[PDB]
Amino acid sequence: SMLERTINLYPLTNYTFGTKEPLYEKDSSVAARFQRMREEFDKIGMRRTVEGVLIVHEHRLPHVLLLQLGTTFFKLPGGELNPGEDEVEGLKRLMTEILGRQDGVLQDWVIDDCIGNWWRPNFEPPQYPYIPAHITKPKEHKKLFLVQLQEKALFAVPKNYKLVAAPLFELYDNAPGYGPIISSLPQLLSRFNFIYN
Amino acid sequence: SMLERTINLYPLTNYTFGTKEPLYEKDSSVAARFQRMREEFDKIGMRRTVEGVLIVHEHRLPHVLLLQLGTTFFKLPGGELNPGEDEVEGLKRLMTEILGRQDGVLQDWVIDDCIGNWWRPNFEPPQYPYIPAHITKPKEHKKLFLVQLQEKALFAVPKNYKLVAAPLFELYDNAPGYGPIISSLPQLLSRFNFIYN
Ligand SMILES: COC(=O)CNC(=O)c1cc(C)on1
Ligand SMILES: COC(=O)CNC(=O)c1cc(C)on1
Ligand SMILES: [Zn+2]
Ligand SMILES: [Zn+2]
Ligand SMILES: [Zn+2]
Ligand SMILES: [Zn+2]
Repeated sequence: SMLERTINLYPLTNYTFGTKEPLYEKDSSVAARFQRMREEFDKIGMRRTVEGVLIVHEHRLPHVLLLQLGTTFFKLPGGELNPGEDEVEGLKRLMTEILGRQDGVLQDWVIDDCIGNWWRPNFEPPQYPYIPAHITKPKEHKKLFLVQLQEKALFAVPKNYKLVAAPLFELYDNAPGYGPIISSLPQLLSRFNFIYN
Repeated sequence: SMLERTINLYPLTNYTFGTKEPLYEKDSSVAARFQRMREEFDKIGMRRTVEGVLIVHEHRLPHVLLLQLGTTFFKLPGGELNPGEDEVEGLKRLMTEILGRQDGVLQDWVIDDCIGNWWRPNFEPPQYPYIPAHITKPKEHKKLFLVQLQEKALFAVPKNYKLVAAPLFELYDNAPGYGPIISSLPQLLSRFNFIYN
């Protein structure tokens, strides 16, 4: 009767948000972005992307940690895998690069749950939680994982971003604010048994 | 790197859809429905509901089995738990009542995965994949489970319903056609590794 995965959440006030050098995108525009996606596809095939969902609470309400690029777009911490790179080892690496500490102290990332899969059929924005009818060579595969945090940690946040804590209700049905992946996190996280430490 | 649950899907042509006596709803209208929900709440508290997701394929495309009530509403097989009734034992019972055989041959239901949770804060239609801000006494809790089918089976379908197989793309972003629970099944099923037998 208890088939649900059990997850420890801690207070947002348990975590320290420091700063480090800016981290700039590989692509200076959307047009550059899909161009580099075409070049790499012809050379090494489908892009493989990994993204981590980090969760906290304040006063027993779960929030998702989102990365805000100035006052423009919201992102989940993650990035592109190299060819032959392990998914889980890759997401740990990408999250050490983004939020890992100035003082070189190892973060202990715990990743044991897949929460979703998304596919990009063309060199265009549209993405789906399945492979569409007729598509044999999708251009990107995005994998999402749940990241269990330690009781406390310090995260060094590149100066050009801010780390914000979004409650679920703000995400729910906000595809325009957030896009179709982040706006379905409430549905995707509903199977978990959160403990509010 | 393989953290995904593995699920066996079979061809739709592997299953037989026979018929049995009509099964009528406890409530003859929406108004009757919320009235009986008020009466039962005051007596035994929050309504507890369970619903099963049954999946097949044809030519390697996953479909969800939906129950259609004439040409009106689409439903997942499930129903209301009695007080002190186990969730999993309840969903098996409710699914034997709905699709179990005229000839009294035991179906073998395999249920090992929670796929979601929904909450109804008032005696009204709106439901959310979380408990909203300020709500201490929600009126209904709905639990969704993945039901692994056997290679073949015969299902006896009450004469007043039809069992239809909906592909994911038809569900995706169709809240008006289907409502907010069924229309988010593609996001919810994306974590599984389907084998297409
Ligand atoms: C929309 O987000 C993605 O596609 C994956 N995330 C990143 O690339 C990323 C970049 C930085 C900094 O932190 N995460
Ligand atoms: C929208 O569906 C529900 O609330 C749960 N399902 C049923 O009550 C139900 C009734 C019959 C027949 O098969 N399933
Ligand atoms: Zn508090
Ligand atoms: Zn793929
Ligand atoms: Zn085929
Ligand atoms: Zn509850």
